[PDB]
Amino acid sequence: SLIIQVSPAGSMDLLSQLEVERLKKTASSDLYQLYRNCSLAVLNSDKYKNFDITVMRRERGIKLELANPPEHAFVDGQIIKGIQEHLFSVLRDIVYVNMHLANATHITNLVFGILRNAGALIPGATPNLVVCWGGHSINEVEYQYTREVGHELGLRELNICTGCGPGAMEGPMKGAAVGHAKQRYSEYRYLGLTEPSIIAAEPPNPIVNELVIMPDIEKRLEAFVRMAHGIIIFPGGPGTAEELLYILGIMMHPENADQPMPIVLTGPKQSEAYFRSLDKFITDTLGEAARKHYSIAIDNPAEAARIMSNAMPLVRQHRKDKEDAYSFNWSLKIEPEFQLPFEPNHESMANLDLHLNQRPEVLAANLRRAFSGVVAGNVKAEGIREIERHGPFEMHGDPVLMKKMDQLLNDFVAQNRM
Amino acid sequence: LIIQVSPAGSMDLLSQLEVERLKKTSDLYQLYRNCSLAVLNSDKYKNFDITVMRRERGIKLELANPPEHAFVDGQIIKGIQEHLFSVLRDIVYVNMHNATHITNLVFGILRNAGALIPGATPNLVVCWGGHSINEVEYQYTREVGHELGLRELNICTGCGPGAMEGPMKGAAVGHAKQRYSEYRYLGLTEPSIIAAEPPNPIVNELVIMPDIEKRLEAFVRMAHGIIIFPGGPGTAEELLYILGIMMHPENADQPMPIVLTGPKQSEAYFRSLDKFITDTLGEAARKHYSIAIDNPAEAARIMSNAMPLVRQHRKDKEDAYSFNWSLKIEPEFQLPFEPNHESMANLDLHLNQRPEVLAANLRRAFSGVVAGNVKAEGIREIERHGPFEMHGDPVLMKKMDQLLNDFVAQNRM
Amino acid sequence: SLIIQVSPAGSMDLLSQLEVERLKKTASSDLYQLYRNCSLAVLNSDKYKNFDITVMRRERGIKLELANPPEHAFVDGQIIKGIQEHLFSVLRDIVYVNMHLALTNATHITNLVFGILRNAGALIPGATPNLVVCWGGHSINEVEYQYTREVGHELGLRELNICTGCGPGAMEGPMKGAAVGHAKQRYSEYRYLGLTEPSIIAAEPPNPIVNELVIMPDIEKRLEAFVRMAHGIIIFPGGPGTAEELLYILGIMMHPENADQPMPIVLTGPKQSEAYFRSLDKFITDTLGEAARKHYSIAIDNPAEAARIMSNAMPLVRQHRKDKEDAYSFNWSLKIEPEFQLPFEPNHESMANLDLHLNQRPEVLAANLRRAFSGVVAGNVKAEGIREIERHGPFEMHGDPVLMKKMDQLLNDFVAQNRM
Amino acid sequence: SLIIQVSPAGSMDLLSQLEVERLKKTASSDLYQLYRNCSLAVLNSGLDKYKNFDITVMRRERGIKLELANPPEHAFVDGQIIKGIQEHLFSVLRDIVYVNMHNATHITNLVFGILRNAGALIPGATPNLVVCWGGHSINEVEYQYTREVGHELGLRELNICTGCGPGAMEGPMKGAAVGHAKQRYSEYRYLGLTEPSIIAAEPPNPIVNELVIMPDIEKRLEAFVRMAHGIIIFPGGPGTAEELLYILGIMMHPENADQPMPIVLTGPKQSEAYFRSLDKFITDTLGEAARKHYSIAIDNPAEAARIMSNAMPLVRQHRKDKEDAYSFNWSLKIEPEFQLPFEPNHESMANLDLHLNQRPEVLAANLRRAFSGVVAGNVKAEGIREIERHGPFEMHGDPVLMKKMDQLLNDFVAQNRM
Repeated sequence: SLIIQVSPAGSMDLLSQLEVERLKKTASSDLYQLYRNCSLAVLNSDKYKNFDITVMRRERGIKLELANPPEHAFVDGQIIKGIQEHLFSVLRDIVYVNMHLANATHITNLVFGILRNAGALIPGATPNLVVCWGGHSINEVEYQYTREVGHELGLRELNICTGCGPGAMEGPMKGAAVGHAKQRYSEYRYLGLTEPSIIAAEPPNPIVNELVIMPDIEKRLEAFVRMAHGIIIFPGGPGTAEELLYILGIMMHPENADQPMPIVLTGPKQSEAYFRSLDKFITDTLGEAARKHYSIAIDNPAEAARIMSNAMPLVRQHRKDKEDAYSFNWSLKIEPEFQLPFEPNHESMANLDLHLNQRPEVLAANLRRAFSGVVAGNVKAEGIREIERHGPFEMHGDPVLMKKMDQLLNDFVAQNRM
Repeated sequence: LIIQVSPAGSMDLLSQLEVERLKKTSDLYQLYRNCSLAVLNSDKYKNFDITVMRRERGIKLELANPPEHAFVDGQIIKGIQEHLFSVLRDIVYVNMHNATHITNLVFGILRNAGALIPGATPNLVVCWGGHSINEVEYQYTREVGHELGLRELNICTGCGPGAMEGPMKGAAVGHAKQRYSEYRYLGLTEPSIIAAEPPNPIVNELVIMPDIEKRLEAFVRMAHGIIIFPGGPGTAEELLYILGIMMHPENADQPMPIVLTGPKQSEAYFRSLDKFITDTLGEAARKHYSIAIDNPAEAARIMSNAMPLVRQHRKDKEDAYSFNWSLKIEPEFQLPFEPNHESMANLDLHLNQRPEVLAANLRRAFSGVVAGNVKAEGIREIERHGPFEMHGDPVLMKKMDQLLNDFVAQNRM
Repeated sequence: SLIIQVSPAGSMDLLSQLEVERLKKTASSDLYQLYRNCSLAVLNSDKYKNFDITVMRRERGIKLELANPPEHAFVDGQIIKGIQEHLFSVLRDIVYVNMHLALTNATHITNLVFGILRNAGALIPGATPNLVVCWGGHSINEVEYQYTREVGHELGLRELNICTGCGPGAMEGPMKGAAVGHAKQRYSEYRYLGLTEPSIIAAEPPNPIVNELVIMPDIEKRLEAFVRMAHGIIIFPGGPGTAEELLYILGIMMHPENADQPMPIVLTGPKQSEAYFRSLDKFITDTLGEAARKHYSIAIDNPAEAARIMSNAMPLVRQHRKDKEDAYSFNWSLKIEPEFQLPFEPNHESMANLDLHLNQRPEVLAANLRRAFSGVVAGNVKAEGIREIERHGPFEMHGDPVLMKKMDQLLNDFVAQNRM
Repeated sequence: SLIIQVSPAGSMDLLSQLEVERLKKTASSDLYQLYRNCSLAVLNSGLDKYKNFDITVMRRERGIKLELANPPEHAFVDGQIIKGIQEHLFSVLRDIVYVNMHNATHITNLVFGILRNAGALIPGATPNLVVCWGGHSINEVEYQYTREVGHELGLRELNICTGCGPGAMEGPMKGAAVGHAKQRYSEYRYLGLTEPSIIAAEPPNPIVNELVIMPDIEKRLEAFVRMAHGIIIFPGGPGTAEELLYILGIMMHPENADQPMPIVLTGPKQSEAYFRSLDKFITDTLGEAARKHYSIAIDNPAEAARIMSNAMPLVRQHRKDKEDAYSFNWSLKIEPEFQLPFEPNHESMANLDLHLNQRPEVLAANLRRAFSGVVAGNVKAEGIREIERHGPFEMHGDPVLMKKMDQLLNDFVAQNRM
């Protein structure tokens, strides 16, 4: 085989044998297969079953031996540096997560420790991080619009925190690269968060300069909202629904009523119908109270970014008022309903409680779980495989809710978002 | 509107003597004002003025009614700020200062501006191409830029829209994937073109040369490779310049790659140019460039694989990596053309000429086409007595004429 | 009301509330007390009954609030910046050891050592070997001080880094000498690593010139940290604390599995320390035997030689670590047997129970001598150990008669030459 | 013959052939000899001795390389030129070349341009530069005192600007290396100014990190006093006396009355006599009106440094009040008598107006000249040849002044300062 050796890139710390011993290609540990599949997914921005990776503890730290790596990670026979660093980010995070399996508090403290360990939480930094959410499968006008928003974020020296993969997860950073270079903002941060079961489907771009691999969707979602100083939401499908519900259920909590921090739904003029309908689904379900937590801004990349930028002062002053950190919103209340890992199967979906009856937060947590199940069914290994052994996932409850959930899901199919 | 602008370690101190030259007093102030205005506009702004202030930490600039599009939520974009200081810097250097003299002036200007990096290895790619180009050409330029960025190559080009713009936008993306934080985007302009082709703020090294010929020389002395995209008379000028120079029998060993490249749609444009080039300069010319269509990677890869050759050849002439002293450029490439009806009419355009002399006159021919179109003084004189008229042997005149018509036909004008 | 807030610049990481509350700021809290004390000692480089320190979680990270810190930590009303950094290193290391009750015990210890050091940023993965460990007496005459200053200068001119204990005397001259040699050589990435431990840091506080302080949990963990980071070791004249160090490394380096470890050891001093090194060397060979001799040399009256031996070995240390597939910054392949790791708690049972007889592999006699000297130190300068002297009488040692003779002479020399 | 090549790092620009050819080894272009002497003095830090030394400037692929034919080897470390020495060699080249490519106003603008070209005037910088003056020839007690002052300067994050050479010219940078490292002040600045006719007698220490070659003693004096933020003066001989009279003569000008740069004479306890005597020289000659421009701090390194430090915000406020630069005191008034270069011979020395009856400032200007000639005849090439051709320089004037000057100069000899 072709052995490509990769030397340590952007500052990985030294590791002990103990830390790397579960990644040896042996028994399974199942840890090796998980480490392998993440690393292949990163080299990849049945197809590659003869790919392998070996971790070697050497004089300047770990060197990676790649056996039969994807040939498009290469530029003129070299591995793009961005992709190098990503391979080391995957090693760092699988390792930390592994030394730290040993409750709400546990989870939030874990999410903190992972992000601090990845260098994602910068001590003296002042608020400027915008989470951007949006669909992986979007047409050209939609894509160009996310590029322009990211350009307008760059011009204002804002940083981007986003998921990984194509579509809306990739437009903003490319726009930002140009907006940033116009402002000479060389300290830009492009954070892509992923988790092992979605990374193959939605692989990170090399332009991402801070890849962090969370252990599951729930913890990644927690990461996103604890770090966000502002959120921009583009049109998307089920995964983007999930995210919106996640944040609205949290922001409707009575204890979060003072959390400044804007949410801006934005998209180009053609996504007007998309937005009237999503906005209606929201207010037809969680209800009217929810409208106050986001705004809609169509056809104006600059107004989007400007709303993030102008909020940074309020965010910052709010964290001083709680005596909270800038980088991690510890005082945000996130109830266990939003943390509980959801494993989607026919029983767990069918056990979802979907009633207009409930307090809007608890209703939002259930729907979050609902959307997450549609995603898992669509893109994840185990989720797809349950939709093969048993056909589609089934859900029920309130007839009023089921009608509209159903409607939104059909719009997503109709609009090619699935 | 009144805004002040302070430098960010991008501006040396100046004495009162240097500055006094620049009070709203007048040759110098005017040129410095119009250069600075242009930079903020990347006619309609006659109330604009700028005041150079010497202050406790050096220069502050005070801006009277500066163009609103220079601003993002009411601050001036940092790159434009840097360009205002590059302008000051270069105006002062030049107007505070024999083929030999000219090249030594070009050197001094680039050195003074930081654009010649003593310890650096060759990776600067000169990029030439049209200012007015279609979506598909533009997109191609951006992909080439992306491919140059992925290979840690630096860009040096003119200013303004079109092909002067897309390659840096692409590189920003390719350099970022590559963590090439040290990238260099050199934009060379000159004061009577700057307003028409204003520097984008993404340019992080703007240099104002005295004139077109001095920019041309700057381009070719700093290039370690050249990539030429489809363009108009401006591009046709640059191409005649380099090939003119490259054909000099004492330049045979110079290994700078020259690549004409474009999208698949520009195949006919290119065949038309290869023709119109070997016809005028004769077949021996083709040995000095190549053509790569529909492949942004190959064009950036040829640049990349010649860097070790350029590096070795410079080491063989005990010559600098940053400045090609050893390249031989004859005085007919250097002489600053002020194109007018008279100078234009007067040009030796004759197949009868050995290529290099011919090149240099083509160079001037195309230069006055450009100046006839965009410069103030040109736009005045070709409106005061009509077409700058051209005279030479008639096979040339008609086939030089096809190409000029193609430019128009392709909206390159 | 003298109350001063200290900010970090960089190199304080964020902490969680869990982390900060585990400090237990209370009054009966032994941990906090140990934290308060290490932090007092850093500002002092009992008389300060009312010194207090508070750790605040703030928007930009940790800020510290000092109530009644000592006055000499101040230059015109401001705490010297090296000192401020010192306080955050203290907090970093107390907290990291506290969150780690994290194999085969020997492995747990070395991995703990590696963990503390790595967490402290003291193990730079990319760095080429250039770290020289310097050991030497805390109480030395000006001729010796001046000699260690001049070695430090020669180490600086050759762009080597220094790793050393904390406090006065030979723990201090070399860094001052290196500041000069490094400035001359434009080596701005110089590293002055000062290692200490809670129970000695008050007696031997860190000089603000140390740019990486690390607080290890005990004396044995620091000894290990020194030998695993060392690329080279220089040993100046010293007392029982320096003899401990010497016997520790020689014990280790005589192990056949360590035969190929190329880190040089140079005992060096001014011309007038010749009788000193005559007797030290004879004592090494008398106890550990003549095999000990191949592991060190002695360079008298020549600072440039001692540095040049360090400097010229660095490419050998380099080649050797790659031959062992080991790291540059941390020597995992070096073998250190448990008797060099096991923490010693000096009292009369423990001192009397030492095995000081000739009939044992020298590595093992080394290991026992290491604790003997350790006990002399503790009794001399540590709180708990100064009390056994107080409330019991002086430490009692027994063993092979010829060995006790030379060991008593050595200690009497130390006392005589005012090294203790 | 031993050839050593020198590579620059950064901190040397490219030069043209027009620029280099000026320094080819020629029969005797003064320019080669002077570049050569200057380069040889820098290698000698630490005369027909190195008659077979030569240096060749080469234009090479990364800029200039120097080829040393038979340098002094006595200061090499393990066969290599200490990096600070290599930088000095390129500082000499830079400065010989700049002056060789180049009326009160003209003199000042020249000083500015040489300093500007040398990197020695940093736009952004807040006032923090302390000129230290002091004897090249001093005992261990005095030397140790200068080092502790340098230490107390570094503790306060102040920079040092000084003459080159041994004694009080090196001690302070040595204390400052320790003080700065304690304070983590990595951006420290140690400016050593010098000029071609005295550089061999006072060679730059490699610890200097900004060597500047001024063209003559007067332009160095001007550079000193336009750059300074404060001035410390230690005991010294006729070169330190020259400096003291220079700055006093300047600071008594009516127009310089608001110029707030402090001047502090300081020394160890043993220099008390020296100072009583120096202070009465000053007051007997320039008058009581002189005492107001300095003070005297004996036996207290911290207090001298603290006076400089405490004065930085005052210097800052004054430059803004006079609308002047922070790095270069354009508004300070220096009369032509302080600028005009003085070539010491017997005529020019005899011509000195040392009359009792004269403006104090002008007396100080002629006393400045006087000591400059005493220095020139002790250490300068053309100065001694004048001594060799002719015997000692004869001065005359008001006889009371003459016995005092005579007393001070005899004291210098007595005290080992000549």
